[PDB]
Amino acid sequence: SLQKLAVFDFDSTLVNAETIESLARAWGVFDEVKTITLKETDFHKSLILRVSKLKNMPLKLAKEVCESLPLFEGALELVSALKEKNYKVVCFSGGFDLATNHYRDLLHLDAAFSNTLIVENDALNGLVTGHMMFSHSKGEMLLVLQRLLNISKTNTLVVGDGANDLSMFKHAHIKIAFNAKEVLKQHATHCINEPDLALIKPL
Amino acid sequence: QKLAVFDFDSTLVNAETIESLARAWGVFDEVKTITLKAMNGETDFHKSLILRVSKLKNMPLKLAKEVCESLPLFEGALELVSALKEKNYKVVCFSGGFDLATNHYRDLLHLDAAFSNTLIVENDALNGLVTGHMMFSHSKGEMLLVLQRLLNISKTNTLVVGDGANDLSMFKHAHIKIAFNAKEVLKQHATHCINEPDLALIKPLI
Ligand SMILES: [Cl-]
Ligand SMILES: [Cl-]
Ligand SMILES: [Cl-]
Ligand SMILES: [Mg+2]
Ligand SMILES: [Mg+2]
Repeated sequence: SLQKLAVFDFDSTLVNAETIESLARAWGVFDEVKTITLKETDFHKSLILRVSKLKNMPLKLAKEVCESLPLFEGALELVSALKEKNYKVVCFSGGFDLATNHYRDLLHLDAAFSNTLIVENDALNGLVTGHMMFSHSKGEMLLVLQRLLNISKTNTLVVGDGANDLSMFKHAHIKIAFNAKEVLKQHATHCINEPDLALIKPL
Repeated sequence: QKLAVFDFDSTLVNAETIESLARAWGVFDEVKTITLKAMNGETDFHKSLILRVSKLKNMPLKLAKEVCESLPLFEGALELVSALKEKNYKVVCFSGGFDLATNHYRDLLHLDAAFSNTLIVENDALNGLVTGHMMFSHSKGEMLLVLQRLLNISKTNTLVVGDGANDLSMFKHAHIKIAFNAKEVLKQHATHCINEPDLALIKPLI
């Protein structure tokens, strides 16, 4: 019945929060992490530097913070509506799977691809590696999935909010800029300026 | 709808990605020492990988790609892929190695996918750093799980082929576990062993 692919960004798309930040202030280093943005932004260095600010953070805490992010309204509703229309629903995140694994199960996403916060003796050791370590990581994984599930660009829908989602926007027919930054809105097929994911259903 | 997953180093290609590069760059003994120890409980897979890659610093990317695209396939390679696809098998490759190589073979054998690690590049030369998907010895297993859930394919319909201990992770979630000219440790949890450097020998099992 026609197989389709839907990919969601995580931070500020599914959850009305930025994982690395909620993590930062939970450990009391938000004011430092907030300023770590190296640059035409270097996503890789910025990310690994912020993560290091988390050295020694106990895992139970990090896991608690990551599994408690607030979702945007319509989240579940949107995802169920997509699945009932033969959509494979996936989530891409420059964030971490402590977060993405939880929401993948909660929203019944078919898959989630993010990075891992390396743990040593029950605490974060400040290191990170994974699927989304570079700024063009989403576009790449999208091509991977399309070739894997054998779904075309024409049958792909993408939803994100930041500059980082551009690499994903390139290989999609439907591009939704959800409460997005100027750069992303300007390449979108549709813009949603209201904090409710259900608004996307009419699509 | 079935799933067939292949290990890369010493399973699809009769070579070990990391050392071919090490020697091609002249840091073979250093890497060799480290490859050992790792196989002999001294250091975990993760630190090994990171340490062995640092020995590749400054290596031209073009030369690195060239070496990675020159690895000798195992005889019967294309045969099996072709055979598997007829039996409605989604052919995928897992590697604790690098996509610079697995991406080439992925495209050559037209595999549906290939999941590896990445060699960071700075000013057209290897950085000495690596990051990615398969950086831990339990990585392959965890990825197989993600795959099974994504495609909605059961373990019963999963066929795995590997040669090393690192492959025990994806063995634990497979019905058909194949040890291709493997180490005894993998042979132990195996379901079929192939002690012949010929990959078409798996066809009778598919
Ligand atoms: Cl992101
Ligand atoms: Cl980057
Ligand atoms: Cl490996
Ligand atoms: Mg975002
Ligand atoms: Mg091997």
